[PDB]
Amino acid sequence: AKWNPAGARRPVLDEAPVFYPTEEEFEDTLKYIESIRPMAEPYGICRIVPPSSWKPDKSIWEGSKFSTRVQKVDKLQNRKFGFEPGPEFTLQTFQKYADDFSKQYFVPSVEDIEGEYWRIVEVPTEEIEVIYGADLETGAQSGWNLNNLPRLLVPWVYVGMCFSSFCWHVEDHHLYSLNYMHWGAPKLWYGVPGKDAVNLESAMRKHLPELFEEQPDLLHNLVTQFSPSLLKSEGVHVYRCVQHEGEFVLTFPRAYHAGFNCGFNCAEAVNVA
Ligand SMILES: O=C(O)CNC(=O)C(=O)O
Ligand SMILES: [Fe+3]
Repeated sequence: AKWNPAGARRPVLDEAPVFYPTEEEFEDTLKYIESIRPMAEPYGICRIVPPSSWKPDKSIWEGSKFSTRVQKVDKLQNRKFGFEPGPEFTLQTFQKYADDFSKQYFVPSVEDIEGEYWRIVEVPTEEIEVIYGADLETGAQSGWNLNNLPRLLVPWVYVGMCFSSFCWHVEDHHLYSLNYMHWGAPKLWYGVPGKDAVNLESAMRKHLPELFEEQPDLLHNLVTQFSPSLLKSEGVHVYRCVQHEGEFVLTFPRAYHAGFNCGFNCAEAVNVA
């Protein structure tokens, strides 16, 4: 039903690296990624802010329908078999649903929302359910237009609202993931480097044993959130970054990531080799 500010459980984490390419570096997507890899790879994830140069509809906004799934945020980590289908929406109607939910639940800052999100997942006091559009199949000249990367695997669309989540997972086939936020509220990302994958899975098996018994293949299901604070206590390196609209997040082969949204937003991501 509503916010408890004093009950906040915001993770205390190191920030993932942020990159500010120049127009020249930016002119070659694949080449730029390659160049920052040595620096960014040990973190599993990184944020890329495009230069000023870079700069990318009623019938769609109001016309194109998509379906959603329902998430019980209070059950993502602690529960005694996943995301049921939700209503169909358009961007317009989804936004209004999304905006009213936040207005009533709570203008909070990103850190306010993040502290509340983890309160709901670690120590819930009520059922909170939320809706997201994921897996929506779409729908200069540079690979930053995600539709062009498979060339030089198809782009996928994500519509989020406050507290909607993407639970811990690695990309298929040790692929990179490149994610662009088209517009809307910030998305919180938590990343673990490939070399720490074993520590992460093992921390999860240790603390959520009964969950693994009934679902031996949890780690593939995308249905389980797990606190960075718990990970941190098991010696796992978790890095945070906050993605704003107009910004990319890049995930490295074999890196685990998870996160949630601070409000209504729209993003597109693709896998790259
Ligand atoms: O954007 C989301 O909600 C989730 N995206 C991913 O997990 C992907 O970019 O690797
Ligand atoms: Fe992903």
